[PDB]
Amino acid sequence: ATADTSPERLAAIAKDALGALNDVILKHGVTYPEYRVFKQWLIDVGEGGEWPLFLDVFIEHSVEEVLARSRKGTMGSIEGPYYIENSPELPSKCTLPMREEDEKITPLVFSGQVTDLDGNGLAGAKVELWHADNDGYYSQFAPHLPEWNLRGTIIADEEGRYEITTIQPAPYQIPTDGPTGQFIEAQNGHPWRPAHLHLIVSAPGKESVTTQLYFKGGEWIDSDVASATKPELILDPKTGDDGKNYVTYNFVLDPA
Amino acid sequence: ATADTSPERLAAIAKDALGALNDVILKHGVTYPEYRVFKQWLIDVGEGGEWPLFLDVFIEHSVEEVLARSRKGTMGSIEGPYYIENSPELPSKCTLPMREEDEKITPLVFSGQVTDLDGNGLAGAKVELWHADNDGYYSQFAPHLPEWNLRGTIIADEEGRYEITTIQPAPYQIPTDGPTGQFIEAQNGHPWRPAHLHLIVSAPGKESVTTQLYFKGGEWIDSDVASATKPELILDPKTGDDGKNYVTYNFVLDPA
Ligand SMILES: Cc1cccc(O)c1O
Ligand SMILES: Cc1cccc(O)c1O
Ligand SMILES: [Fe+3]
Ligand SMILES: [Fe+3]
Repeated sequence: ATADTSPERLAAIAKDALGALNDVILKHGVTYPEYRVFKQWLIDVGEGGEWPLFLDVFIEHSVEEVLARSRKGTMGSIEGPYYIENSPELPSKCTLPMREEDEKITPLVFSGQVTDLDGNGLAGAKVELWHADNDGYYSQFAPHLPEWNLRGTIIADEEGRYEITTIQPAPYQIPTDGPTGQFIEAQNGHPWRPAHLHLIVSAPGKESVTTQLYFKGGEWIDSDVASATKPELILDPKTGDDGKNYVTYNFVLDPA
Repeated sequence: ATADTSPERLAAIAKDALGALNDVILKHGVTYPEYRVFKQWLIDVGEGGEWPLFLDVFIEHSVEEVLARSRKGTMGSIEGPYYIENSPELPSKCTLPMREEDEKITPLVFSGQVTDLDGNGLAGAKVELWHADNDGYYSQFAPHLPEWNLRGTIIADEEGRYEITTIQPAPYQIPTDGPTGQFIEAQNGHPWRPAHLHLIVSAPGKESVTTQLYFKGGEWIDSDVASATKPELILDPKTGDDGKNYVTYNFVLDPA
């Protein structure tokens, strides 16, 4: 993991970042025992392997809001800590891999097209999709799930179209028996994310987009702990006589 | 380590602390690769056991500046990460324990009196003193030093007086082959603290004071990496015909 930040730019950032915290401490009269609690918790965050968790929930949304300033395509959202590269490729119309359990849940049928800024369809286009199962678990972040449960790389057809069938995701609770959940518990917050799909959408010559989609009227949609929900990314699926939820969303990519 | 911070107070703090960082990220256009570097470094800080180091150098000075608002006695300073409780008690006039190496260094003779706000001397008074040796090492933070090298608990006499002989401390470099020094290296900073003594001064019925003392004209005194030097805490020892450095400083305690 590298950047090419200059010492001068790190110096300006660190100074107002340290200035920032130091000013909060001064504003609220943080005490020595509060300080000691804060020191222990930071240690616990690392010992709990929760730096990705904590930072993706509480910080990454500002880093996406930066990127969002230079992009004219589909709204992005945070990646979160559960992306895995190289999920198995599937054809343009496919079902995501799932367990027999998973089949008991309302299907979600997700259609659309990857296009450029003018609205031309894109051949070569990929949709990387991943989301939690109805129990709030992600494959590879839970020993009982097949390694690619509800994960996959959809190859859009020559026109950049896809029809991907999955399960309707459910509200997901972040892990809470660790320093991150203890942090939310101690301030009477809640550890919930709205139900959501995660997606990385790509095409030759295009800048990839990392995004999420949520579901209209879904719970926690206006109080996501990760502060990652945007109005533009809320789908409103219609249910068909077959009892499957159906939705169309297209992705629009900026030039790389 | 506990506090009795209310959820509401944690909520107000965390909100402007997160607001703070999130605003820095927005101000400087922090990028995804910068974000990834920052995530790794945080992990490395924990894996390097450097949370006490990092926070005592870059944050604790604001927490002392809070405490400083309610105290009328001697100026405090940060504790730093190297305090050890229960250092062996010594009499009111004593030498701090040291190695044969240590004896090659100019002695420092440190005199004074612990008093209250009105200037009455204090019986029962203790000075806990600790500092680095001429090599920049602290006992118990370096496998080659005796466990109480340059550490001790001086019992002030019935009038609250002490005459403590030690070595003249030297500028201390913080550890730099870790994530904290890498953080300072990457911004073209320097990892130096001015030469200094650490002290906890106590008396029955008094609120203890944690402080540090520095040496007039000493290097890094105006650019301490820990931002912990105060003008009030700079001593100006005089050297005697015996070639020992001599200095008088008294401590004034607030009521507990
Ligand atoms: C942003 C985010 C944070 C934690 C867990 C998740 O599933 C997620 O999407
Ligand atoms: C404040 C501080 C931080 C790091 C090392 C020290 O010796 C010290 O006094
Ligand atoms: Fe998620
Ligand atoms: Fe020190």
